[PDB]
Amino acid sequence: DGKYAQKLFNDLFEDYSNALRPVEDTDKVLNVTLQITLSQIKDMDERNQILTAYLWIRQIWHDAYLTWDRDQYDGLDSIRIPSDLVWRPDIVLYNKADDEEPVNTNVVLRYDGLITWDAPAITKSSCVVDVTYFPFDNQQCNLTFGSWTYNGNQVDIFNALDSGDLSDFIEDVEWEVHGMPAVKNVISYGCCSEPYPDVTFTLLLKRRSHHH
Ligand SMILES: *[C@@H]1O[C@H](CO)[C@@H](O)[C@H](O)[C@H]1NC(C)=O
Ligand SMILES: *[C@@H]1O[C@H](CO)[C@@H](O)[C@H](O)[C@H]1NC(C)=O
Repeated sequence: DGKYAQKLFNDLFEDYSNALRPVEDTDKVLNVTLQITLSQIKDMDERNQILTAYLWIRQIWHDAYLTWDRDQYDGLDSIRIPSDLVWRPDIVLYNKADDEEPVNTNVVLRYDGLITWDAPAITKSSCVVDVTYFPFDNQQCNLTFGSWTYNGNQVDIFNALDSGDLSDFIEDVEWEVHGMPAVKNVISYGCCSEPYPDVTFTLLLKRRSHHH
């Protein structure tokens, strides 16, 4: 009984471009919320001052062109669609230190155009040491995310949460996570430029104690 999911798919995509920002009117902004879930601290390189982190990135937004009437599809109200088929906001890690592989994913598309996209990621980024605050062996590792393609009048980005999600991550032997607070920064240039937003997570690491 996937008959309806196929009908929907064929219907949604008869005339649909994954290159067109999916708003009904071009001067409307499209908002995206971002949540970062830390999965593991793969490597803290103190020689290069580079953090390698494994994350889950969750992006949520509305697509104006991918809606449908549940009644016309035997109640079907959600479908999983390869992510390459839909327009995406092109949110990437701005402060990559890296070179810098792909891994394919699906989005969940709800009948009201709401797209939820969970995708794994590996980030390499530079960190700054601090030995001012206890235990005097710490790292401040910023991760800054933003659209590579769109300015803030086109795509505006927001934190879903006050901080990165640290509920479940593999945990590193040398470094403890002290926090990962999130902020949003919007920069505009000179008197009159378009805005350029990002969200930044500051992962605060402190050297693990092995004493007591
Ligand atoms: C985008 O985000 C803000 C929510 O804080 C809201 O004011 C605005 O209405 C939203 N616009 C659209 C088109 O969703
Ligand atoms: C890290 O990001 C936060 C929030 O944007 C910022 O306040 C802080 O200056 C950044 N740290 C460095 C070393 O750039």
